[PDB]
Amino acid sequence: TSLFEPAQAGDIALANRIVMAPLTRNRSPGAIPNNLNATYYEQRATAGLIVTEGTPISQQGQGYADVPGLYKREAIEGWKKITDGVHSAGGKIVAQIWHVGRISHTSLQPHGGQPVAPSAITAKSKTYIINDDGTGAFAETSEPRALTIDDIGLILEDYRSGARAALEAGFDGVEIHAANGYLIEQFLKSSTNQRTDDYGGSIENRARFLLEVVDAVAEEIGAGRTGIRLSPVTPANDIFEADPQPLYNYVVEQLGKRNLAFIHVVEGATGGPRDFKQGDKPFDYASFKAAYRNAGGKGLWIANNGYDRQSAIEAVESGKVDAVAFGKAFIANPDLVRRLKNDAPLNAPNQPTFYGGGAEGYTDYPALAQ
Ligand SMILES: Cc1cc2nc3c(=O)[nH]c(=O)nc-3n(C[C@H](O)[C@H](O)[C@H](O)COP(=O)(O)O)c2cc1C
Ligand SMILES: O=Cc1ccc(O)cc1
Repeated sequence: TSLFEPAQAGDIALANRIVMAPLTRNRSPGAIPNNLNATYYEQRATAGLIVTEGTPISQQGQGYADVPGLYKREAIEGWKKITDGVHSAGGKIVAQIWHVGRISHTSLQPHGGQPVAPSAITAKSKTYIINDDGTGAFAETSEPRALTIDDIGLILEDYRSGARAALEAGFDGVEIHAANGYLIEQFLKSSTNQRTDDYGGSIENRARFLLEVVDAVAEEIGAGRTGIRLSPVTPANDIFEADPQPLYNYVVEQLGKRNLAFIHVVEGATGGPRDFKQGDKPFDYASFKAAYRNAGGKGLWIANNGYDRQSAIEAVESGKVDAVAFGKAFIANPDLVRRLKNDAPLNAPNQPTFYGGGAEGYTDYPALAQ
């Protein structure tokens, strides 16, 4: 199996196994994708699969400024232009449906309310907010409110609508964002979940919310078009779990029963060391993937974090992974696939232009000279 050869992820056919990782860019003010966003995605449409930046299912689920959502009619219309452009270049694309949970700020919340979370525990994290004078800034996340079961019922509805919106927007499917210390992970991990109801305590209970979201999304659009991103040991957004193995093995066992399109795994600290660990024992990725496969899981296995060309080729050849997702490399390289194919040099990413702004450091990264 080669990195550059076609794959299948549920009902979604991919021209190759080079994937564009989801990348929050904060360039859709008013939660609506614009013409510049459409250009940015079109440039990268040679990717076998594009996973969009995080796109929240609600304003409640928004944690960062100028992030395109799926809850406005105008946003749906804006995404349709993005998906039409990607498809015209023969690409494929899935929306990363998002809910940030406690990673948010009152200024972004409806009614300036408290961000929502399974337990009222404030993250020591930061979000990207825009001042009235336009300047972007990083600010401490706000105090969260503990969700009730009714709140949870409402969020589940927002997922159904979100998924429905993505289909209406012309997306090939969705990736459920269950990674990087956001809402779903907040339920999953012990440092964020101190609930005493059916959503707290045991592994089964902590995974309950994740599985409801998956079942809700898949019911709406098809299991064959539903994927999910996981990050077993990431320290992103002040989150921690002492026993990731039993928890995460149990999760993929359940996902293995659900005929999903893909499992997308952040290996290690998100944007950090691949060999990061939480708790006493190092995470066992082979045992993890085995739990998925052994439960019957046929989803395409997409791995991410700190991969380069050679390691990506070897990862796929060995059969450890089915496909590789690149984040920063795809920021810097619209034509990343061609460059990898021909082993051409790669542009360096400009970290100061990751978030907010305009075309600079977004749509002005050069393609190869041809
Ligand atoms: C600017 C930037 C924005 C990101 N936004 C998201 C996001 O919205 N959702 C997500 O799941 N991961 C996001 N990530 C994480 C990446 O998808 C990926 O996990 C990380 O960049 C490590 O991959 P890499 O070594 O290929 O760059 C973001 C990373 C960067 C650098
Ligand atoms: O802005 C960085 C970022 C990283 C991971 C996510 O899941 C979302 C945003």
